[PDB]
Amino acid sequence: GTGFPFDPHYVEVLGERMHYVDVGPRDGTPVLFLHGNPTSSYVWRNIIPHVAPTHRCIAPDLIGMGKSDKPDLGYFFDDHVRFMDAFIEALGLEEVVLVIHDWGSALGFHWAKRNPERVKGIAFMEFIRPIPTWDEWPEFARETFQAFRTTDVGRKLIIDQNVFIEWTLPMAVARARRKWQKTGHAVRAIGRLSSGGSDQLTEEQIAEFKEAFSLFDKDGDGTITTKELGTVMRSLGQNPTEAELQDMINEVDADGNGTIDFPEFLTMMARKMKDTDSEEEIREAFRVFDKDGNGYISAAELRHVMTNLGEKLTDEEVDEMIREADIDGDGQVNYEEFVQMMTAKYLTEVEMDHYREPFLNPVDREPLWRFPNELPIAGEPANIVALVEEYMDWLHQSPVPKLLFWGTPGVLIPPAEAARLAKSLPNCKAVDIGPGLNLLQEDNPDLIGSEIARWLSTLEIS
Ligand SMILES: CCCCCCOCCOCCNC(=O)c1ccc(C(=O)O)c(C2=C3CC=C(N4[C@@H]5CC[C@H]4COC5)C=C3Oc3cc(N4[C@@H]5CC[C@H]4COC5)ccc32)c1
Ligand SMILES: [Ca+2]
Ligand SMILES: [Ca+2]
Ligand SMILES: [Ca+2]
Ligand SMILES: [Ca+2]
Ligand SMILES: [Cl-]
Repeated sequence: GTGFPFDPHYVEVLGERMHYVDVGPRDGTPVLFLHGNPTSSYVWRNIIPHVAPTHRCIAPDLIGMGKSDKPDLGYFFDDHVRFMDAFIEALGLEEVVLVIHDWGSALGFHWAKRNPERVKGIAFMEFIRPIPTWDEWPEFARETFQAFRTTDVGRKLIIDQNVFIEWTLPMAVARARRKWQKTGHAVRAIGRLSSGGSDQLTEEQIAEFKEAFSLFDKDGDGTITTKELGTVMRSLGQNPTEAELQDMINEVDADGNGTIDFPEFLTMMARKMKDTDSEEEIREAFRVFDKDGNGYISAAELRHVMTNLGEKLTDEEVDEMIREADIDGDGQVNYEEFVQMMTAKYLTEVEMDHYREPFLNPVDREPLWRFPNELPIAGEPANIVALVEEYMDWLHQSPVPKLLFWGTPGVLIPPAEAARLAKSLPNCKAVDIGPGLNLLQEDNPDLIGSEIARWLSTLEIS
């Protein structure tokens, strides 16, 4: 679902105008959806239609974000508190049910603690809590977010280069697709080793092939040798000769040095060909995954090809790859599911353009940089850590009905953390949404929407 059909509404807030969705019946307790960084009310576009048939749904765009006004603010968390506090009063919301995500959940939890009699329920997912150590932060994103949290490299990355929109955001949905594509690329690379010229690749295409290259360059020295290619080719069951290995390398060895460096690998992976020969490569990769040739990639078959390509996947990681690929839910992966995994990103271009639209001007990207610099990680910043600790204490002692959504591996909320909270929060039901990183609304909106609407029917609301 890529559209945003909701009539735009605006309300005057501290001398600015804030945009919000307002759908559903007018009467009854309103359900307030709060988005986080770097999204907008667009993040709820596929959740709200499950709830709007029977409830008023209000989804603001944070100040400086979405379609809301963009004043010259520092956009600290306490800036957002001011505007969200005033937004709630401006709409005259006496009682609410909160549905909150990432920085929207800090907003909602902090507001609920201070107005506990005005909150009849809280549904939350991938929410802000104190991250005790950088060890609890996904390894693959540790370096980048540490770099985000500086005024020189972080601002150049986020503000000057729009990396948080163009890179972080499409990488914050889920993870299995990176592994499918890395191994599909390596399988197509094997084939290409065994039309006319090559494309010049974008910087985004080049990095996608960087992971695939690492599978062959076992020792990481930047070149693929006779012995490295033979190791790979060995595990796959296509066992060939040192003469075969050299001739294969020689066809791609532009500089004649006997090894394949990353630029030569790129030129092979950028070869031009008709679309139908591109399709034949993907059909051939599917047949490699589909060992018994019955038309479905089983979990056991996936384990074999992943090992034969040099991965060492836990059972949880295998299950994750299947479940992300399994559109029709039969526990296996047919050719159509394979194709989508290999050739599509988590967010369509139409979906990226909606997320991009508020931030086309670099001078408008301040909240994109300030937000990761506010994240409570390893005790910094200490005021944010203190504030979040206070509402987590409130949350542990409060009888408010709570609904927790979580995925694997998560980002803010690891599965083990979700387990802890599911047991220690009072009157809390927890729902496993399946695979996901931070944007769980882009992983399983139907379950989240369905479950929120069933949960609402049990509350003391009208
Ligand atoms: C509630 C919070 C919500 C949480 C949601 C997030 O949850 C997980 C999602 O993912 C986490 C984020 N990971 C990434 O964003 C992510 C993933 C892969 C890459 C990669 O380069 O391969 C990068 C990029 C990085 C990464 C690390 C850098 N370092 C090094 C050395 C210097 C610096 C300081 O330290 C060590 C510098 C980078 O420079 C980049 C410049 C550009 N560009 C654009 C335009 C020009 C320029 C060049 O080419 C296109 C594009 C990308 C990157 C970012
Ligand atoms: Ca090497
Ligand atoms: Ca070479
Ligand atoms: Ca099979
Ligand atoms: Ca299937
Ligand atoms: Cl953030």
